[PDB]
Amino acid sequence: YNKIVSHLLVAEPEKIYAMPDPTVPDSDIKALTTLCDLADRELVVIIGWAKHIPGFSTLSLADQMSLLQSAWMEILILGVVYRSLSFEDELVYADDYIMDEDQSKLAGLLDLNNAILQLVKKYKSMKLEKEEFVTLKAIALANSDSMHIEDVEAVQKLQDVLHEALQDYEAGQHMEDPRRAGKMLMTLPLLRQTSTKAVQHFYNIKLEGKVPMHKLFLEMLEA
Ligand SMILES: Cc1cc(O)ccc1Cl
Repeated sequence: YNKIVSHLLVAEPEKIYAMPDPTVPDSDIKALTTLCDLADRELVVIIGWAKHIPGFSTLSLADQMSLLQSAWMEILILGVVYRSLSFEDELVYADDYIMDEDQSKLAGLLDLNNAILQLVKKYKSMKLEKEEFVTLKAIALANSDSMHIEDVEAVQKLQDVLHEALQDYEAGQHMEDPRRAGKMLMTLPLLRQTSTKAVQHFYNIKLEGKVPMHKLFLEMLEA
């Protein structure tokens, strides 16, 4: 099938561990510290991953950063969602960090995680495949809607190239539903929405200043 989709598949980064501190008492501050630490490390691999998206590296450093700063959370969320598809009411932030309802409650993330679970539910019924997952991630980056893009035409070209990949993929792989590509595209609004909630919530966590956050995570969160 489509070359871009398969290129994205081989470019998929390895899983990373959350490694929550075994010596620290379980609390909302510990959970949040673990997640922001995990996100910070993921953001690093996400930046290296983006270089593999056709045309992305040709954009100016400025535009590349603009796209990443607008889409970073959507990309992080898609990952959690995909790793959770074969689970029930649980979010696999990492193999060693699976959050259920109670954990979400004590971490003060019940509403955010419930929203991510809404994403998981919809993708489950659509039987989201890994090929579609990786393409959606790339598309989410390209269709980020940054308010500071220098070369609008180039970004639209990137969006177009990736949209075509998904289209070509669905036309060849899912003959039974000539509208599957569109359905995949129609799941983006909920991703954008959930991402916005997460960024807002974690911004308030940054302000309350009771949770340490690393350089890269803070840079994205302060974009
Ligand atoms: C939403 C999210 C996703 C992820 O993969 C790591 C951390 C956080 Cl806070």
